[PDB]
Amino acid sequence: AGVPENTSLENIPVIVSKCREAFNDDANRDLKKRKQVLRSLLNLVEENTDEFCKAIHRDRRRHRDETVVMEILPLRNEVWHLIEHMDEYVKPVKPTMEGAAALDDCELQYEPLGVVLVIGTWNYPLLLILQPLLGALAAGNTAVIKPSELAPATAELLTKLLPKYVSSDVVGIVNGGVSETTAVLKERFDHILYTGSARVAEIVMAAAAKHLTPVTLELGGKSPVVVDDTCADNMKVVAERIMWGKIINAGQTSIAPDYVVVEKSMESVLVDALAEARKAMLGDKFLKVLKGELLVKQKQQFLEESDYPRIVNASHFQRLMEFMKGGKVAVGGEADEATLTIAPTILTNIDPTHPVMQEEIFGPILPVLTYENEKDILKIINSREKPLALYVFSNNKRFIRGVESRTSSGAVVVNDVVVHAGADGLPFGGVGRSGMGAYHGRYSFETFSHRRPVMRRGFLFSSIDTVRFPPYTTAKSRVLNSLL
Amino acid sequence: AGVPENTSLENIPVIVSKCREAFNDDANRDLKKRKQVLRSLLNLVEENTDEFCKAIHRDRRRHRDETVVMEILPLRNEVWHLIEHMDEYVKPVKPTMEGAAALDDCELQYEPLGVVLVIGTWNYPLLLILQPLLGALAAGNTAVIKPSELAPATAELLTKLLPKYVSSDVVGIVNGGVSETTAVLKERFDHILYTGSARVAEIVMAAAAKHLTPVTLELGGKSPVVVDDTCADNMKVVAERIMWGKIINAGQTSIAPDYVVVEKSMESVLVDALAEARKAMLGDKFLKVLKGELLVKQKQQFLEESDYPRIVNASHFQRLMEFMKGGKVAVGGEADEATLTIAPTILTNIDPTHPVMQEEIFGPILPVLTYENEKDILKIINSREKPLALYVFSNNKRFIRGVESRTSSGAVVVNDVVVHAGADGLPFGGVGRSGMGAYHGRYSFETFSHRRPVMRRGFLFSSIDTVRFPPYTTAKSRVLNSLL
Ligand SMILES: NC(=O)c1ccc[n+]([C@@H]2O[C@H](COP(=O)([O-])OP(=O)(O)OC[C@H]3O[C@@H](n4cnc5c(N)ncnc54)[C@H](O)[C@@H]3O)[C@@H](O)[C@H]2O)c1
Ligand SMILES: NC(=O)c1ccc[n+]([C@@H]2O[C@H](COP(=O)([O-])OP(=O)(O)OC[C@H]3O[C@@H](n4cnc5c(N)ncnc54)[C@H](O)[C@@H]3O)[C@@H](O)[C@H]2O)c1
Ligand SMILES: O=Cc1ccc(Oc2ccc3c(c2)COB3O)cc1
Ligand SMILES: O=Cc1ccc(Oc2ccc3c(c2)COB3O)cc1
Repeated sequence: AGVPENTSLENIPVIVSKCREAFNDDANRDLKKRKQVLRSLLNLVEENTDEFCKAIHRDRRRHRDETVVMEILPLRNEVWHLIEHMDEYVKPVKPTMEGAAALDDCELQYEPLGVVLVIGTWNYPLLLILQPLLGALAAGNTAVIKPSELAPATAELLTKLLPKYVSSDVVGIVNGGVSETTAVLKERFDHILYTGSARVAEIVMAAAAKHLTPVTLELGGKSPVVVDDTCADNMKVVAERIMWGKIINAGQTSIAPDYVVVEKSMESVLVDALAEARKAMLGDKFLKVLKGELLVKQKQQFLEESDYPRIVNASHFQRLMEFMKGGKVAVGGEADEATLTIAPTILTNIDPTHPVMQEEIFGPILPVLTYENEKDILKIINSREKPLALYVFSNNKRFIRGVESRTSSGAVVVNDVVVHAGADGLPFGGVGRSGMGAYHGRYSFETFSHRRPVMRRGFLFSSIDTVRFPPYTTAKSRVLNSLL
Repeated sequence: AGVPENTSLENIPVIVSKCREAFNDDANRDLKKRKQVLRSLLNLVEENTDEFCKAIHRDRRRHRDETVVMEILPLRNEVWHLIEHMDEYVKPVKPTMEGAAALDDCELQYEPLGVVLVIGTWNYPLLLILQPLLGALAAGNTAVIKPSELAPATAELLTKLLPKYVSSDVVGIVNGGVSETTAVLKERFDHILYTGSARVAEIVMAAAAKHLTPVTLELGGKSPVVVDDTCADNMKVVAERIMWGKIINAGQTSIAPDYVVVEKSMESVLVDALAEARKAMLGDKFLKVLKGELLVKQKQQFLEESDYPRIVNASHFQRLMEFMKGGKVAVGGEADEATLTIAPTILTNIDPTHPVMQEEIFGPILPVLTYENEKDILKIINSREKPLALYVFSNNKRFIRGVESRTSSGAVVVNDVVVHAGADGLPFGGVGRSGMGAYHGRYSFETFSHRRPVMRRGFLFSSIDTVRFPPYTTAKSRVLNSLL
């Protein structure tokens, strides 16, 4: 118990070769079949919500309610959306035609691609393996899924339960870390969706080139939060939204607030408002125990039993504790090694060249930098990689529009964080080293489909026949010259 | 004269670094600037149409009227379309929202990506270097272009003329073959558009992974033509369209008729109709000379002065002459080595395992296979790579729809060939080993742009705040349970 079986290398081609045949044999082509399968994955989630929450707790130490909001309900809404709008999404589109081809009958049809690979990640292990899967299967593909090994209990359970609802020839499973994942990537797929680090994204895309496979890459970077000096009266909402977005999963969220850029005059009030938000959300007893101002008979036991989630492993814990040395610990600072607990920490007087402000934090550390004018914002943000998310807290329509226009990022949100990702009708995806492609809803269906142009002509005379057919007469030249 | 100067490896980073700065300095951001630049490229083409036709003749031995129809006028129409619809295309789109986020203000903005690399190919050297370029610049990118070295005169002239209209810091030039092109691909770009072979596409995409650069890959394969037994009365139109599509560029066109699949009873009538179409288009004197039934004082001279185009080099000539040994020469067969002339040839009694029916022909050889029923069509077509183009000649609504549904290809055309590629309002691109991504018009602008979601919220209470913020109370659990 605890982990899934590492898939044998001999079986990895067998698993992909079976899904190939399935796709080829029309296993998931017809709309009746796609809806059954999308319904069976709704049952998987709805009937075992309890067990999944318990599994995701053992891996992440997330609370059931945190998990319900962040994973369970977004996956229910995705299944609902895709069944409701499938008949809309399959149907051909009449493009607007211009010039000669406007006399013809033209059409954009959507057709499946074939076998899709989903490679997943540990921080939201169900959501980030199944939400891609729903989209692939909604578009008439068959699929192979590779769960993160850094959430073994969630990989174990899903491996246990998924084949009771959906057959392995329709949705295949491969478990393991680097070796098992390198073997699968040697196999031919028609689209790969990958979530993870840019470093590993380069190796996937290198694998994808072997077979010319289109990739959708869901990556990270340092999502900035810009706070201006028009939010004074709302500072408690600004603080609670930014602190919520960081507290969730102990910061280990790709769209979380990575650092803040605050207008020089609003620094003190934001920081203090973040500290009160923090205290409200983590609760008094918890922070006293972590700090050591209150003793408990079984300290390790108590932290493992808390509402606050853990860091994934010892290496990322230590990395995050060394980032504290890149500034002044204004708020927080508290950690415990044996339960991989690091409470949210706000750092001031940042050396902007320190690793904490060069690499993605992906943890509870939140640096706070200031800006006197808009151009100091732009040299901070645009000197770095294009981030997955950009956040602006402001009531000024000029200041918001000016920051949008002058920066590039996966998404912008004005006056909140994170929630755009759950929003029905927006694509979710990066740009530059935050990624390429997008998915969710219509955009997963569009991503996992080939848009196929179809032109219908008759056998009768039309404009084009005056100039196309050789021989190239002098009369044909004088007609074409007259156009130029 | 003849060729451009091979770009020095020391200058290749300098050239890309200059376009980077340009993009970064807003060289092509504002709409006034993009339209000037698109107008200056209209002037480039319009004012030097003559010289380009002469250059493209020396490389391809294509007639000025062939070139005007296939390259000059499609590039004029593209410039036209992009200036006319730019103000449409820049504008944000209001996606349809559902659930919670429908209370907010949501938006899809389009923003430039940065520096775009266009790698070109020899067979339509101007069209397939500039049409990508127009789309990149219409989307607010700056650009680097790499002309095929297998059309040196067209590369020379464009290198001569392009910087007189548009500055090198806005549109950079790199000339050379394998070495120069490997050096450029070591540099960072924000999108690559490549036209060429799937073999070399894999090496480009491998380069693109180094920097996580999104690729649009414009490739080939064997575009089938399916002829049924409902076209008897129209056989002269069917034959002249298929023979036109092959005659152009001596077959060296990625969307040309590669082979035919004819219903068993219509074989003789199609083949003979293709032979009469061939004779009509290439003219009697030409074919007699080529065959040797009519002599001329300077044979080599006469063929170099003809309207029929040449094979790119000796290697592809010999390859195409060995394909004649994969069947019976029903129509044609005639060749001359010193002018790299191979007249269109129809082969019957094909060994379907012979290289002529395994690899892309890209030449004047046209195999003809038969089918008794629809499933014989499907095992021919679907046993091979997904092709760029699929063509169906038919008047039966059931037979057409059945072939569309059961095959995958870059585009379908019913009752013609090639022209879909010039059609305003369809995307042009492949699928599988015919390619990924699409361009032309709106679709080039969409390809060379990041679609950026933007969510705007207010600071007041809303649906989401009932469940998101910790601490995780029992009252918060009972609210979330009631939803499940
Ligand atoms: N935008 C999103 O949807 C999203 C969501 C979650 C996380 N992320 C990003 O993920 C990033 C990194 O998380 P991580 O570093 O724990 O990811 P990771 O290292 O766990 O990688 C993810 C997947 O890649 C596989 N992998 C690891 N090394 C490999 C190799 N050498 N070859 C092949 N496969 C390999 C793993 O098995 C795993 O399934 C974060 O920085 C975050 O920003 C993005
Ligand atoms: N769909 C389309 O738009 C389209 C249009 C024209 C041609 N094509 C296809 O492209 C192919 C054209 O033939 P081709 O094979 O002569 O193209 P090609 O081999 O000349 O490749 C195109 C470009 O790649 C470069 N190149 C060649 N080898 C390289 C290497 N090792 N590293 C880096 N760069 C390299 C060349 O300099 C050239 O500019 C055909 O198969 C045809 O079907 C497709
Ligand atoms: O790390 C990346 C990531 C991406 C998407 C996530 O899914 C959410 C779905 C719905 C909602 C939220 C989040 C927050 O509020 B929602 O309504 C969570 C994490
Ligand atoms: O081999 C690949 C390829 C790709 C695109 C081509 O450009 C065309 C543009 C416009 C038109 C056509 C063709 C035919 O009629 B048109 O008006 C030609 C060849």
